[PDB]
Amino acid sequence: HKLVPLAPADRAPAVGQFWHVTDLHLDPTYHITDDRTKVCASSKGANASNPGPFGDVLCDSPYQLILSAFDFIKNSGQEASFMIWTGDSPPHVPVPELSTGTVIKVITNMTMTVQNLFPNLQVFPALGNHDYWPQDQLPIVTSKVYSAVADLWKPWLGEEAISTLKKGGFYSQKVASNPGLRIISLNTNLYYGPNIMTLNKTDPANQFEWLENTLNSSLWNKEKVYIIAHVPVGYLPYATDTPAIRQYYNEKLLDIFRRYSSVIAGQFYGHTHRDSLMVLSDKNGNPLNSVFVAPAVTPVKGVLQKETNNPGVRLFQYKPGDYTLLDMVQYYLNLTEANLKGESNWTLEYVLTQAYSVADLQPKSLYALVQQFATKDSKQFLKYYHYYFVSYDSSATCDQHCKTLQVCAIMNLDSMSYDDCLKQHL
Ligand SMILES: *[C@@H]1O[C@H](CO)[C@@H](O[C@@H]2O[C@H](CO)[C@@H](O[C@@H]3O[C@H](CO[C@H]4O[C@H](CO)[C@@H](O)[C@H](O)[C@@H]4O)[C@@H](O)[C@H](O[C@H]4O[C@H](CO)[C@@H](O)[C@H](O)[C@@H]4O)[C@@H]3O)[C@H](O)[C@H]2NC(C)=O)[C@H](O)[C@H]1NC(C)=O
Ligand SMILES: *[C@@H]1O[C@H](CO[C@@H]2O[C@@H](C)[C@@H](O)[C@@H](O)[C@@H]2O)[C@@H](O[C@@H]2O[C@H](CO)[C@@H](O)[C@H](O)[C@H]2NC(C)=O)[C@H](O)[C@H]1NC(C)=O
Ligand SMILES: *[C@@H]1O[C@H](CO[C@@H]2O[C@@H](C)[C@@H](O)[C@@H](O)[C@@H]2O)[C@@H](O[C@@H]2O[C@H](CO)[C@@H](O)[C@H](O)[C@H]2NC(C)=O)[C@H](O)[C@H]1NC(C)=O
Ligand SMILES: *[C@@H]1O[C@H](CO)[C@@H](O[C@@H]2O[C@H](CO)[C@@H](O)[C@H](O)[C@H]2NC(C)=O)[C@H](O)[C@H]1NC(C)=O
Ligand SMILES: Nc1ncnc2c1ncn2[C@@H]1O[C@H](COP(=O)(O)CP(=O)(O)O)[C@@H](O)[C@H]1O
Ligand SMILES: [Zn+2]
Ligand SMILES: [Zn+2]
Repeated sequence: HKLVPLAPADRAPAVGQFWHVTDLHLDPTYHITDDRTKVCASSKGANASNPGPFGDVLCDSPYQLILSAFDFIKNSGQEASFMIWTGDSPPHVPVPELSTGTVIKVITNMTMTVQNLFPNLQVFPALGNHDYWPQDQLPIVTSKVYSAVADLWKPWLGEEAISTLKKGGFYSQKVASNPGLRIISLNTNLYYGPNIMTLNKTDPANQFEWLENTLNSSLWNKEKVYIIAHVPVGYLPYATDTPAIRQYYNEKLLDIFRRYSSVIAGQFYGHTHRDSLMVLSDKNGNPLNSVFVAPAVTPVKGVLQKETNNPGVRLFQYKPGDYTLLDMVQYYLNLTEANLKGESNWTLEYVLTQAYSVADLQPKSLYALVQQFATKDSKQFLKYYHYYFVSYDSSATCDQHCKTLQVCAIMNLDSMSYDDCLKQHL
């Protein structure tokens, strides 16, 4: 007779789950036509290779492809308490074929697609480098795009997040359904090489100072943080000695992350359109923080590229009220199969713990996995390289130089450790 909360059962608490989708790159021009140079503006005059209703490898995403991905999520049977969405909604077309109003129109379409299909789902977006006109020129003060997305994303974000988003394209937000968890959505496009607006700025839009203060508050309030952004930290795995953002910013951002590794329970990025792992470590090789780069929904590649990705979306599992990452489930669309019969079959690609025989996604568990990759003829690395392209090409091979570049980028996010890895393994 005293109104005490009702105790749950002795059952095991169910894991928490969240979706990650990225790099949708809608091409509204997509349409099948005899002259394959007119199928999609994003092929920039090249002949689409073998186009179908769900797209083509030389094209960005038809609306039907993006719809099939979100329909899959909706009907998947997976419970999820939120979704992260790390940017890049307009297609790859020349700057004069876009405008601020066109960019805002595509972002609106994608946002409203999500809000219409998932009316009760909190979504945490980040801006990508194509989410601005002209592309990559994301500014260090308020702008029409920043104001537009602050209005579009208001259903998901509190007043403070809306205020920082409008001013600089970044925010942090407590997760309604997960007390003790905070999402930090960075604008890492401010650090991206092509951005003229941030040349020679030590702290563009004051995001480093803001990030430092946010993480410090999280540390003292005993919160855990998931970092999300479009462009990742670290090195490109397919090129030699090339940081994904400007070296000065990569070093500075990584030092913040190392200092707050006890608070940061995950980092999630897009932009590369590939499935990649990174493990942030200290100078002595001790693992500190796990990093997950998710592949894109668009399958687009340039004519000069041999390989591309299949469309992908992914799901993370985490410990409730604790937020340690337990697993990752990668789903994909076999685009050639879907196009041939005209019906999509989004399906499981792999479960990380099962594919690699690891216990969970903690930095030490993944560090031990990537150490296996480094062994000669590692079957684990061969599997990883197949998944890097989301199973696009089972016959794709990675020679000695290719593999050194991959493994060095997985394990060494800062310049000193990366260059030392090259010294040892080139
Ligand atoms: C996504 O869905 C696609 C479409 O179904 C799958 O791609 C098909 O995969 C099958 C099997 O891997 C392919 O069938 C085999 O093709 C081999 C030829 O390899 C390539 O080279 C020729 C060049 O002429 C291309 O035309 C061809 O499309 C391939 O890209 C043949 O060697 C095989 O024949 C022999 O082996 C098999 C046993 O393995 C026997 O069944 C045969 O009778 C014969 O003895 C076989 O024909 C098929 O070609 C692929 N189609 C396309 C369009 O690429 C993907 O595998 C799937 N993705 C995933 C991850 O599952
Ligand atoms: C885009 O493709 C057209 C058509 O390509 C042809 O059709 C393919 C299915 C295949 O049979 C190719 O070998 C063909 O080229 C290209 O125009 C045709 O190209 C060849 C050589 O010029 C010739 O057979 C046709 O007369 C050409 N013109 C037409 C109208 O068919 C065109 O060059 C391609 N464009 C680009 C940028 O690659
Ligand atoms: C990180 O925060 C600590 C803790 O300070 C408190 O943390 C939050 C609740 C926030 O709301 C702050 O206002 C609080 O004061 C800071 O530690 C303080 O450091 C100064 C020296 O600069 C010292 O005089 C205070 O006594 C310290 N307070 C405590 C409680 O130890 C620290 O400065 C913050 N770090 C950064 C980089 O800003
Ligand atoms: C997002 O864009 C898609 C594609 O442009 C819209 O679906 C199309 O809507 C127009 C009508 O305005 C038709 O011309 C197309 O045939 C529709 N389908 C496709 C596959 O193109 C969709 O309505 C837009 N959604 C929102 C919320 O704006
Ligand atoms: N996987 C890759 N292999 C080779 N070149 C790439 C690869 N990814 C990107 N590039 C190159 O890096 C630059 C950025 O490419 P984008 O397609 O815009 C990535 P996004 O669409 O996420 O912004 C391009 O010049 C592109 O040619
Ligand atoms: Zn992209
Ligand atoms: Zn990008």
